Amino acid sequence: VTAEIRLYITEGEVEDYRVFLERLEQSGLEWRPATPEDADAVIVLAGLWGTRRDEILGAVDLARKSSKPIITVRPYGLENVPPELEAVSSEVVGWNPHCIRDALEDALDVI
Repeated sequence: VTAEIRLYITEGEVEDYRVFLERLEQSGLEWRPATPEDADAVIVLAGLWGTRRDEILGAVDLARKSSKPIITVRPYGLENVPPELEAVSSEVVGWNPHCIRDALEDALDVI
């Protein structure tokens, strides 16, 4: 069967970005790298907020014209996300397998 979903992740340089890729792999669910213009789920890491905030900003603008599928993932625990994401954010999760699953099936049921 081909139930894979269209996901997208931002580019980072911290080691948390790699550890995240491995976890998603252990998930087992099928996922494919879709462009940021036609993506169904955009998992953005809040760890690159004090580094590539100018880049993430763009991903948001484009997301404001595609259902705004922007999900914020808490940082490994170095700081705290500001009140500027929960405002234009559609879903927010942390380092959990069930949490990411709730925000995923959320993009499916579009009412």
